[PDB]
This record gives sequence, structure tokens and C-alpha cells, in this order.
Amino acid sequence: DPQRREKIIQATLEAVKLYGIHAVTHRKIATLAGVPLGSMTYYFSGIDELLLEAFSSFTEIMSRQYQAFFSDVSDAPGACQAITDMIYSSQVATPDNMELMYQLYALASRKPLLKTVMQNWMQRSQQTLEQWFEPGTARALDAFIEGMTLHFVTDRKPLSREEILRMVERVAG
Amino acid sequence: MRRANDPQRREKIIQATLEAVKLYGIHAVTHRKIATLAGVPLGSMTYYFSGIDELLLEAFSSFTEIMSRQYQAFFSDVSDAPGACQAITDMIYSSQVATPDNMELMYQLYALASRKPLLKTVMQNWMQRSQQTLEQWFEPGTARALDAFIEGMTLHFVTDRKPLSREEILRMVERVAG
Repeated sequence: DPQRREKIIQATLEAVKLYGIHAVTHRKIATLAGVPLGSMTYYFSGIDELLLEAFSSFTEIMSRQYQAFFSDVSDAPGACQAITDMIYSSQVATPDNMELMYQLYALASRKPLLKTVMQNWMQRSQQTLEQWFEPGTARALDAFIEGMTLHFVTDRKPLSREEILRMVERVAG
Repeated sequence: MRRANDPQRREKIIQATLEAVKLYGIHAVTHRKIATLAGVPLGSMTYYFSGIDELLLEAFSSFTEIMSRQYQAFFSDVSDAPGACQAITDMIYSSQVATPDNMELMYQLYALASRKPLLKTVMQNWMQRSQQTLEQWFEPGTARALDAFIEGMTLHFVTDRKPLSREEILRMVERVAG
């Protein structure tokens, strides 16, 4: 029962990866969840609220990962090393994470509820960084993470770890 | 020699492909959907582009070529590093890059690229062009840091409930520039 609701949230993310958000429906999700169609009506209302809750679950997973990179951080230089680790490890920009994250980004202009999820997600990230950095620098760093996590796993010749550290430290001021 | 490669059908098909991605989502686009949008016979589809991935390749390559011309255009009046930082700030603060239309296409490309090597190639080529633009005024390492910063901050600027000011952005760009 809470089992089932969670299966449906997960199948929603699975449907986004398999079908694209545009093509996601209650029945496609129920199929992937292996639950009766009736369960969709029981736990959820509209496809957009379901998308909201599924992507919120996803970003919460991401936030826990994000924070975990700073578990051994006690100061700004340490946070720079942690951000470097976050980028260089390629653990944030995995195929699964990218496929979900960028579909969210793709449709946020068309779906206000999803833009809210992105904004909330950015806000949590900033809040993590504000433990060691000024608000503005925190935002700069999180945008730098956004771009460099992706570019690191895409570039035919990405930056070295020591190069990444130097650039993180530049942004950190 | 079965194939004829008509350039008219091609450009039509390429535009219909981009239209299909926005209508249906990149995951759901098929030859059938594209040909219907193009107004070309479904049969013609495989004789310009083998399959769905190579068609997507061509269409997104067309898209990023447009993006790159826009990108380079921000540097028309740049002759030094401070001017370049201004141009980058312009690019971010103008919100002209991260438009709804642009974001919808670009992030769908990004989303599917780990699953589709040809699409990753499009991203890789696009990054390389951006870097070569920046490398006129910045060392390669710094150029990559700046382009990644542009990637992230163009999105964050149009998304954040409370985004950075222009002076803040310029300051950070100048930090990255070193």
C-alpha cells in the first residue's frame, strides 16, 4: 500500500525515461508499475501532479547525494575539494540522472509545477553551499556544478581534476 | 544508387523532425510522425536518413549550428578579456540563449544523448565550437570553465526565484576568467 504508492512513483520516473514526459499517461505508468489502473486513481489525481511528485522524489534523491559530497567538509577550501569531487566522480551526471534531470529542464517552461520543482531543487543546493559561501557565490558555484558536471562526462577531452579544482576555487573567490 | 537525396525534402524533413520533438518529445518521434508533419511520403524517409537516430543527429546539428551563430554573435565587439567577460555576461543576462523554445530542444537532446551515441556527438561538437570561440581570448582550461559556467548560469538565470544581478554575474564571470 505505501509499497504500491512508491512503486507508482518509481514507475513514473521509469516511464519518463522510456516514453518521454510528453507521452507519459496513467496507463503507461500503471503498466510499468505492474499495478491495476484503479490504483492510479486511488493515490493520484492528475498526470501533472504525479509528474510533480515523481520528479520531487528524484530531486530529493539528488539532494541527498549532493549533501553527501560535503559530509567531510568543515570550511571553504574543503568545500572546493568536495565540489571538485562531485564533478570529477561523474556520479551526479550519470545516464539515468541526466535523462531525468534534462527532461525536467526541457519541459519546465511549459509546466509551472515542474519549474517549481527545479526552483526548489536549486534552493536546497544553494542552502547546502551557503554553509561555507556567501549567497551569490553559492549560486555561482551551483550553476558551475550544473554546467561542469555535464561537460565533464561529455567533452572529448574534459578538464583534469586539478584543473577543475583551480576553476572551482576561482568561482569560490 | 537506389537513393536520390533531394535537398528540398531533406530540409523539410529536418524541420519536421525538430517540430516533432517539440510536439511529441524526443523519445516518441518516429519516421511516421515526422513524415506526416513534413508532408512527405513515409517511404522517402529512409533514403535521405537511414534511421531515427541519424535523422535526429541531422536535425539537432542544424539546431546547434543556429545556436553557435548566436553564441559567436555576442563576441562581435570583443578585443580583450574584460570585453569578453562582458559578452559572456550579456549572453547570460540577455535570456536570449535559454529561451523556452531553445531549452525545450537543447535539454531533450541532452537527456537522450547518453542513450544515443550520435546525439552525444552533437553535444561534443557543439562544446568544441563554443570552446574554439572562447579560445580567442581565454586559455583552453579557462575557456572550458567559462562554457560550463555559461551552460549552468543561463539555465539558472531564467529559472531561479531570485536570480543573480548583472553585476554579480559579471563578477563571477571575471572570477572564472582568472
